[PDB]
Amino acid sequence: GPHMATGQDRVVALVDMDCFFVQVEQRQNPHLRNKPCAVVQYKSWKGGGIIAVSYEARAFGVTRSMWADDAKKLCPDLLLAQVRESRGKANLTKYREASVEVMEIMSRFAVIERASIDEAYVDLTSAVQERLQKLQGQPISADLLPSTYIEGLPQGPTVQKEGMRKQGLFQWLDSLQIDNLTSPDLQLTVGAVIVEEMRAAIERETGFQCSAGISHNKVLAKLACGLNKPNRQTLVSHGSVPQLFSQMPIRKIRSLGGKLGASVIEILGIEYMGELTQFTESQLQSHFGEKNGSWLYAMCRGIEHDPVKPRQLPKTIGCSKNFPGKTALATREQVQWWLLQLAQELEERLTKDRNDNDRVATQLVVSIRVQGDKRLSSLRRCCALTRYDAHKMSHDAFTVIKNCNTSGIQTEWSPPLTMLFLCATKFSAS
DNA sequence: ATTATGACGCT
DNA sequence: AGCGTCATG
Ligand SMILES: [Mn+2]
Ligand SMILES: [Mn+2]
Ligand SMILES: [Mn+2]
Repeated sequence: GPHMATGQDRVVALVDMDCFFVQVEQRQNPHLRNKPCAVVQYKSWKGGGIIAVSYEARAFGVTRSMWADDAKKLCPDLLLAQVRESRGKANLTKYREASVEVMEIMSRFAVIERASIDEAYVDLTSAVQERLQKLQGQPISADLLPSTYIEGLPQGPTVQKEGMRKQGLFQWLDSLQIDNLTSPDLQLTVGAVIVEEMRAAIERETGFQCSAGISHNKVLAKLACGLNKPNRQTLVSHGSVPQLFSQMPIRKIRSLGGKLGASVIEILGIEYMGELTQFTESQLQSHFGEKNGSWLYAMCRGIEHDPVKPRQLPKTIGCSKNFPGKTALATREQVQWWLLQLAQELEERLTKDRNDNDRVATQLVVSIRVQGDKRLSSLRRCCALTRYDAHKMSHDAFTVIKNCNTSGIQTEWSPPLTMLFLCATKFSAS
């Protein structure tokens, strides 16, 4: 009806860098460009663990969370780049700095929400209004959308990928009412024009290619971004949602790839997101809780209200290291030495953060895992963070965790520690 | 031994 | 405050 709100108020984009860590290494080392390549952490155990994979390597079945030795079985010519190691641990500074490069360019076009090291949501609503009032009813040319897919098109009454892309785009642009400055489809289209410009600026000024999704909210923008990777962007209109969701596994929607999504599937006896529409809001709230139920009721209709938060910088700065198998920490000197290594990296990153961003952290969170505990964190404890001093930070973390040592001998540490994590939180403008 | 993080919800 | 969940470069 004329009041059933349709969640079409906003234009939201999700920009995701393609195989980011790989692109950072390929920019630095041209020998790795346009090759099957992957980025690995460490080397000794099974060749190191892969954390990023070029699309050429993905064609061979290489994935993240794969040991490099196994990846080399699938792709013997796979090229590898190793993450920096400093103070005995992986150091991701190069990739954080590259991320800042990209986030600063995105911020020129609109306010962004840093969702991860390599992805940000963009609220384009205002930028779209301004570009519309600049165009003054002039139609949008396909030339303004050279890497855009329109999800769901072409449809109705060439065998090449780009030919299909252009056919769908032409169907979309023909149907456009470029006279209605309040038409949601037109607003999304102008949003996509802007995202083409943003992605062009990112590639020109960093060398990095990215994909993007443009829709009316964050969940649809994220889903859209994944439909045509790499180096492409996808527009998911409100109208495309019924068909898109009719065959979309529930786990593909952000927030539903874990336990909650499995419970939606099992409790309701469904497989696809579109099947959620048959339940009342009260029914969904009865199985999944007030918040999740309302969210699911709206999401399966393409509607979600989560705002793009104005936040370009991480809320937390943390340092973590696992000590698996034999490498678990069994002496107090071991535990203190590694706490100091982590605290030294933390101090360096925190000092750079305070210089760059005019803020200081005030809470230190210390997390540990003990051997035999299946939970990723066995214990989390906070203390005050009043000085950027690695020695103080590490002594405080030790003070806060030392009561976990069940060993009657203070020299020994039982049960051995399989993970240490230091996290600076609660920033204040400084 | 699937590693180093980061965000957020729950109570 | 501490724990759990979800994401995944
Ligand atoms: Mn990415
Ligand atoms: Mn990403
Ligand atoms: Mn990924």
